[PDB]
Amino acid sequence: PYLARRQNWVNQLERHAMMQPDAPALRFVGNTMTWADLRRRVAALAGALSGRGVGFGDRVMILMLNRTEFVESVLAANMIGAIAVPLNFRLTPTEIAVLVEDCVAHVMLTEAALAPVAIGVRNIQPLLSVIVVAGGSSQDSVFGYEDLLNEAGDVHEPVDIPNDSPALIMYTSGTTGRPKGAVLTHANLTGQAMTALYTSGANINSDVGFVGVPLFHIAGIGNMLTGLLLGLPTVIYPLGAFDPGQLLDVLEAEKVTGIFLVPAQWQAVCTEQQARPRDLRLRVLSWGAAPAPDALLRQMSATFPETQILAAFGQTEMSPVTCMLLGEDAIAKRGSVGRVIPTVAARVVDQNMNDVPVGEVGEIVYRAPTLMSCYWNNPEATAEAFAGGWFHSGDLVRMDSDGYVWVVDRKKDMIIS
Amino acid sequence: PYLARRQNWVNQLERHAMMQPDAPALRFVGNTMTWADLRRRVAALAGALSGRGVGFGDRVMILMLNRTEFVESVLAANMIGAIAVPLNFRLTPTEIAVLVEDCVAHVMLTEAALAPVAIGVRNIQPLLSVIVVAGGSSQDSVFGYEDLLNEAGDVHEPVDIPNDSPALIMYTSGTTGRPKGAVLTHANLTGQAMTALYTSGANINSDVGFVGVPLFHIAGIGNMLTGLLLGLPTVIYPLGAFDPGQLLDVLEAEKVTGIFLVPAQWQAVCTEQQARPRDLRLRVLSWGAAPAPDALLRQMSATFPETQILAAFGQTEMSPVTCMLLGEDAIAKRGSVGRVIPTVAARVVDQNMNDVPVGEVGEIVYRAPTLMSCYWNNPEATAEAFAGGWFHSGDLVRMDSDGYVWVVDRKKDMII
Repeated sequence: PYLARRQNWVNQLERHAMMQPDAPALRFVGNTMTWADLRRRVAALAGALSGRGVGFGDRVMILMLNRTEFVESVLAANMIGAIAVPLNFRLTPTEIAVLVEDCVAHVMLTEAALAPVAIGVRNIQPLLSVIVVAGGSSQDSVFGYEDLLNEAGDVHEPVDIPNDSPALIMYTSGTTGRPKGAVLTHANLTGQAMTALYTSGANINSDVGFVGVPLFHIAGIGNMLTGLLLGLPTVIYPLGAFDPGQLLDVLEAEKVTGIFLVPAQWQAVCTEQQARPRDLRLRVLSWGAAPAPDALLRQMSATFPETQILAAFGQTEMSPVTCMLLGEDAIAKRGSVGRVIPTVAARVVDQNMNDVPVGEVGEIVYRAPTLMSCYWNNPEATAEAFAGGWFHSGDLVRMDSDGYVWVVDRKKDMIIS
Repeated sequence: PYLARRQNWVNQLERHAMMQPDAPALRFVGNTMTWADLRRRVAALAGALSGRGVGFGDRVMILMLNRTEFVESVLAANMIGAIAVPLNFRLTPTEIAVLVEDCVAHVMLTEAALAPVAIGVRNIQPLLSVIVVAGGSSQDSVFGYEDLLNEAGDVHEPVDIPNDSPALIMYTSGTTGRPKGAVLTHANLTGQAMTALYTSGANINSDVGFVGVPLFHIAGIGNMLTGLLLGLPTVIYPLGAFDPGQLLDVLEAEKVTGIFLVPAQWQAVCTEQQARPRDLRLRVLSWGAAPAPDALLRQMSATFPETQILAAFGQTEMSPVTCMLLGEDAIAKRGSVGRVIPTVAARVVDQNMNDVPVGEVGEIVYRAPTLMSCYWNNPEATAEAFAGGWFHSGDLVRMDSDGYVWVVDRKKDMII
């Protein structure tokens, strides 16, 4: 459990397996995985990895779509002190091979659909030695996922994990030269879960989480923070074509209490819900990653009364959520990204790292415990990212008298592109 | 700035003074103290403190009533890395002198009211080399609080405070024999603030905190965690005669969103609020420290609709909140103290540290990061409280199949 005064989602998993063994932990395509089941599988994967040389600090690649084995893989790697490296599954074998060489990883946890990709990564980069395939069997110099769990299993020796220990390397999609992997400690992740707690809120007895974005993305991995900390079920939604009717059917059946959607998706869901309503238990609606028309925000409020509407901003692989826009201000301060959250310090600076007058445009820079530790094995990029003692977001913003942040940048047209 | 990835309320104070300097931090008898004002004063008291020879790890005792100078003192001591020791003001000078001997403290920050008591403690224990009084000038044997703030040192140079640094020493009211001072790190307080976040929730735009219980008590200083962390104002209510109409008037004017009250106090408030309603913005109602009859919870729900009703249990000087009873379960599980919170592991054991069968009575034992580090300079009692690898609360409980905790006890007679 919470022994040695540590706080991380591996200790959280143990506490939940002890206190509520048969409680729902993950829901995937209609099947429930309890905390006792998740802990048993994670410990079995951690024992199979530990028996193959994976030790404290080693890097474990993950190349999976949205499925339970993803969460099992992150937790199993962290359980033995290893660093999980989630991968964009749309990357080519060459692009993945470049990442393998950057963090020097010897193990990749993938699934059957992406098995030919991991095979190609090994042929390019022989550093990749152990490929485990979820849903596949042990064949072709590859280990079956279920085959490794059914081995000795739970041979995990209890590992002391300091909170400042690296838990994830989130490589940025910005391929502007040498790759940049943001290192996120458990303390980082805990503090980001805290931001979710004083914005979205929590109900210990009734909440049900939902992750419908890719789990390899920081937004997806972030929607697991609440469920793993508070011991609440999380619905993992398969990635596929967007379907408002099916999504609402699933939200109705799973009794989901909070979901994130982009504004275009919200418009599709609201028109479907206003036409054929589902008995939903939604408590909080989240939007972002696109501007929301004022008519849409009011349609959401009308389609879903008695629900709070939030919009987070600033989270990337390197940065946490930095600004929050609560539905009370989405109309008074429309077009804004909110105010800087109370666990983050921010300045609006110019090219010489000097503060601009209030209301003037500059780059927003951050100081917070929830910032990334560094870029993995890249002191030069890390020094540039933290130039002057503040993290550089690269966003031109403008802070007004009330503390609200307006992000200024030229809009994008999809027809031209 | 948030310094070197450190989480503590001194760094949050610095953060709030930079990002929202004119925002309200504390409210006390109609006076607004902004985050900038609180930073300026706390930094002045810390600069005054470090000048008197107090440094990292030293103990600064606080003997004050409910007052802005209480919070200023805690933050100022922690700002230089010192450890604050809030004192029960109802103690006698002899009893306080025993605590000055256990933690070996040389500075006591008090107020003009309790200043005669602080003098009596120095007469018994000459180790009280410095006594600073809030609300009084600089006498011959006492320093003035507002006079020491005029010579602001600006906390000298910035002090790096590890998250595992001791921040408070909370002595137990029990004190059956040798006194026990529970050491609480900043990580401890951070985790306890997290529990408040996922039970009471938070609105970082409109929430207004409230503390009416004594600030020296863990339940008092704990209600400060949310306001200092989230940058939200906290109303400090003076101690005195209970007046439900006066309290409701202040809750109406200050726009308080959450308050804790004892069931007997809720009964008076509900009768007053139903009789002469106020324009309240209450969002969360907390009760505890006494049983609540079935009718009172229904009245609280009817008097204050659209509000959540919560009851915590387990928080002592050594332990954090361990159980929560939400409003839906308060009647379905009458008399229960709730279920164990998700960030706390708990077992029910016998004298041999062996689990009892579910539903049977045993001592509840805890494992959590938010537990006390140790008893100050008392390794014997610390090992006794953590015997067998779990913290011993002393409470005998049972746990039913649904996980709800029932504390067994014996009701205290008022006439005897």
